[PDB]
Amino acid sequence: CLPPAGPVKVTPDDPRYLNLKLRGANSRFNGEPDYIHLVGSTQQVADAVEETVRTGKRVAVRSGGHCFEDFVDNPDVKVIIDMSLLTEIAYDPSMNAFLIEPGNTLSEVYEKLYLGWNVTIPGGVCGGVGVGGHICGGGYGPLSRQFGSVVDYLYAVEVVVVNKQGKARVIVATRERDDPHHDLWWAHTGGGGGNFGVVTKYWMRVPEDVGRNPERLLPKPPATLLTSTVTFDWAGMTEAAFSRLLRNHGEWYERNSGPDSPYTGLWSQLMIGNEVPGMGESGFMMPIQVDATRPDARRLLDAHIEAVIDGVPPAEVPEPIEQRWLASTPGRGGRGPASKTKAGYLRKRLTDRQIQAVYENMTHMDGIDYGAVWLIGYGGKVNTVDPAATALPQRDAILKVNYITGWANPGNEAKHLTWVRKLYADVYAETGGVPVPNDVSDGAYINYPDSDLADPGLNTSGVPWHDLYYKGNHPRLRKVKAAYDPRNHFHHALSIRP
Amino acid sequence: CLPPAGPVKVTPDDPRYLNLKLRGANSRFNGEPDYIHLVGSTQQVADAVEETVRTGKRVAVRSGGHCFEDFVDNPDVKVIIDMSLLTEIAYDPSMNAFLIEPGNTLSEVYEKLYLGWNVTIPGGVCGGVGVGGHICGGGYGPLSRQFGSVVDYLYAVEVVVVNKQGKARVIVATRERDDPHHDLWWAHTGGGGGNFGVVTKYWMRVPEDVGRNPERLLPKPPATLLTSTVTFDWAGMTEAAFSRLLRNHGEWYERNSGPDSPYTGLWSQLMIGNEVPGMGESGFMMPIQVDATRPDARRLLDAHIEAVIDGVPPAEVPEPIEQRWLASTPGRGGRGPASKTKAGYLRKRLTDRQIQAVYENMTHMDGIDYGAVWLIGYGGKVNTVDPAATALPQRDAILKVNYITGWANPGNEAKHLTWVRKLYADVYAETGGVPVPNDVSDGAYINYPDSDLADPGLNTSGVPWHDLYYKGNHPRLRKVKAAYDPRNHFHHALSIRP
Ligand SMILES: *Cc1cc2c(nc3c(=O)[nH]c(=O)nc-3n2C[C@H](O)[C@H](O)[C@H](O)COP(=O)(O)OP(=O)(O)OC[C@H]2O[C@@H](n3cnc4c(N)ncnc43)[C@H](O)[C@@H]2O)c(*)c1C
Ligand SMILES: Cc1cc2nc3c(=O)[nH]c(=O)nc-3n(C[C@H](O)[C@H](O)[C@H](O)COP(=O)(O)OP(=O)(O)OC[C@H]3O[C@@H](n4cnc5c(N)ncnc54)[C@H](O)[C@@H]3O)c2cc1C
Repeated sequence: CLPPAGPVKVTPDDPRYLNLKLRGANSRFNGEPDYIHLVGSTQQVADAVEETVRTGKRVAVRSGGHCFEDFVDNPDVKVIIDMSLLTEIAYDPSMNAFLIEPGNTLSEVYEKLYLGWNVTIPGGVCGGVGVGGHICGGGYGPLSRQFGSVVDYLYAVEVVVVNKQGKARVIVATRERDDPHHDLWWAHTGGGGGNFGVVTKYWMRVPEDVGRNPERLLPKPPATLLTSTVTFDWAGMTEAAFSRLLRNHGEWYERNSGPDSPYTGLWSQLMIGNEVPGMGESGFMMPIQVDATRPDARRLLDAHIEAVIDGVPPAEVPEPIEQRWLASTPGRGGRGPASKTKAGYLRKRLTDRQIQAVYENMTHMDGIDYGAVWLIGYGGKVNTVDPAATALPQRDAILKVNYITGWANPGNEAKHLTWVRKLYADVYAETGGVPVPNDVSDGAYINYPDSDLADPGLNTSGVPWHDLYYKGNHPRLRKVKAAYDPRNHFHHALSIRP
Repeated sequence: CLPPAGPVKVTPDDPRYLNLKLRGANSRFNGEPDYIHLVGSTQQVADAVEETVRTGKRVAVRSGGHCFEDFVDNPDVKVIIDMSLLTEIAYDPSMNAFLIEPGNTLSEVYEKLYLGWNVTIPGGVCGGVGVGGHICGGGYGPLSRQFGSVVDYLYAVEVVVVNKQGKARVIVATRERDDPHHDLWWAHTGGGGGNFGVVTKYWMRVPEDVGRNPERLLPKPPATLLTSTVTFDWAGMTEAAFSRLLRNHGEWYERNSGPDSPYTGLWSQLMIGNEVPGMGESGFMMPIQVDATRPDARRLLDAHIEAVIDGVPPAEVPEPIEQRWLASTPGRGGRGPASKTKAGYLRKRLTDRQIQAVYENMTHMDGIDYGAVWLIGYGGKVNTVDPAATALPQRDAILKVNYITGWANPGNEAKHLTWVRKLYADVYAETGGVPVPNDVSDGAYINYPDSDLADPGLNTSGVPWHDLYYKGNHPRLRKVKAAYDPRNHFHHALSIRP
């Protein structure tokens, strides 16, 4: 048993500074903090937080740096509390749950959970994403249809909070109702990070009583995944062929995203993008994976493809290769390109005029390096939980839809922004440019933040940003915010305001 | 301090088996063990070793799986002890040194040592190389010319050994003179892994008394590095131009590998290979890095280049890019292609007839997917230590030469093996086809093991394999081998035998 790495205050002249300053995934955002505070223990965080209160310096937390907005990297932020050293992944006998510290990467968590106890959490696809912001934002992934969101497995949370006088306090907030700080736990079941305080620990556990046996405490990953990726050719893709595909795909998820459907083990995202000769994971492709544990795994995959590619000429279907769980270790580089992604939920399939709006903007994209629309699979075991039981209100969705643009040169930022905002405003034109909760839309997802939803120039409808993300859960979140962060010390562009 | 990850005994029907079986780097080697023993603590290691004594099963340890031989992955090995869970990197006040556990990936070690204390160890370039085999095998890297080998910083080691009755015993061996197990420490200063017992902990520390301050205990890495990669075109690479280059590069390292040399902060490996259509880090190239902390880094860089590329027409020199320490460590996958690499030391430059031999074999390479001769920069601060002081005798060399082949198809192995062995036998033709300690050669390096040297067919000289690797230090290693492994429980193709 050893002492943790002590607190290190990384000033601009210190050689580590530039590394910690630029470790954000999105290269759009550049903050110039006074110092970056590296922490190794909960107490070090408390000492860091108190100093930011005492000095009146704007503080932001960072674990993975995979924030889509400038919540960490902006001119106004003067202190970055960097959770890089807090990387513990172990079973806690005291809590009878798995302790996952914020500074861990999803790739590092899946790795340690798999080899150690043959378990996993239904988190993000990307290996490079950090735990801290991912979980309390309501993390989901390719196993979410089979197990739910990660927040459905969040038992407890250790948070550092500031009282009105300005002093730090460490609270362990649990799931149980007899806990005095039940509200604080609930705020972290998809309430988004950078609001209530600094999370120093996550405790992950299956809600049901499975005894002290640790291998039952978290979802068991499929031993093998039966994987296939369907390619589509733009050159032969007409409007009629495009409308058919999205209708086929949308309809399939309308009737196969049930909680007790045999397609809970199947996940696929339809990636509608332009082709970049060098950039991998682009173009017009549809990665599809199914749980291969069941003997009828191949039928489920085959019945999925043919329903989607029915009457769709330009489609390429290779032979489904059965690969093991974590056969190839992820971690898509470090510093990514400058990008802007806008998000929306789907209860039903995209309307025919929305599909038309997608095709129009995908056809008209001159001077765009990368521009895509992804239709990520959702629902299933997610839609068993009450909209109010967790901080995530969207317990009705079948698809998550993202609108992405990327660019190599910062000079063309405005050029790309216009296109992705034109795409977004054309699709949700009938509901004031934004996915207002409807029979089709259900709102937005806080792990995909969009500061345009708070801007009056980009959100023409009267519906505010916080109603789009939180819906009926919003009034409760302000109640938590005012209780645990009355000084409003933790804030950003899309922070909860009392 | 939560209890360590429990001992999981991975049987063949277990979903984890194939992942843990195939996590070796070189895909030429396969093995079918009865079980793979994952361990979380030193006690779990000792218990696993005793079980293999009781069952009589042949055992092999694994950290990063980056063995260039069949030491871990061979049909005879029935138990793998996997150290993946033992990944601790913290400051140890008891030893006043840095505790680094074997299961750690090198990339992770530099990352945590840099962030936590602004320190580093002068070890390997490759990211996914495990600490376990690396340090006890006399690990080296770019900073070795300025700091020496990693073994020059090895203060202590925790080893699990077996007495002749078959019982496990945990021993902590230190650098100190009075230590009753000084020999066991010396055994791990370049003696190679898989010999004396299972290494469960390393302790890294500067020899000088620097006090209790952790920031002083290890070398502080350069803040920034000045980098350049000189490309060479095979199209204009005649025999005269080739001989000129290797003579220039050879003679430069003859004059500039002194411990007092200003070029101790400069490192360059000459990669003489064929350009593989779709695979980076191959072809005819020469990456050069220099410590940008020095006031004349650019004057030293260009001086090194102009001397090497002197009278070499197809040399292509780019503009030098300055990048910070650990600016980006991407990680080039996990499972690499099947390769066979043969190594050797160089005290002086390759003779004209040896350069002739290289050019001859680099011209004629039909069916060869990849084939290269690497001349890795060495010496400098390494050469300060006495040959007998550590287990590494070669404290005189200026370069480390590697002879590498690579194939994509398992069928084409025999063809590739013939060519690389032809290359090796052609270069060392005067001294029995091996680098017998000479005016030029100085044996081989143990972290690049070569079982061909123990083979009487491929090694046709009156010099055995161990005299090449260990030289004068071999007799003493046999003594330590007999003292701490009398049963010879830990053995492979190139293990120390009494
Ligand atoms: C694949 C690879 C290797 C490299 C590369 N570049 C290097 C460099 O730039 N400098 C170097 O000094 N070395 C470089 N190497 C070679 C590696 O350093 C060696 O091949 C190491 O031996 C690798 O160690 P490891 O990752 O642990 O490989 P394993 O197969 O796990 O172990 C090898 C050997 O070690 C024995 N052993 C004894 N005790 C232990 C413990 N406690 N833990 C692990 N292993 C132990 C094993 O029995 C086995 O025989 C660049 C690249 C791409
Ligand atoms: C390439 C990429 C791929 C992605 N893939 C997926 C995916 O597959 N599935 C999915 O659901 N999401 C995905 N996301 C979105 C991701 O889940 C969110 O952006 C998440 O908030 C990232 O958190 P982080 O800690 O890694 O990054 P950060 O920027 O460190 O965290 C974001 C926010 O968390 C706040 N925060 C508050 N407390 C803490 C704390 N204790 N530790 C850390 N941060 C804290 C920070 O202040 C910041 O505002 C992806 C994002 C990227 C960039």
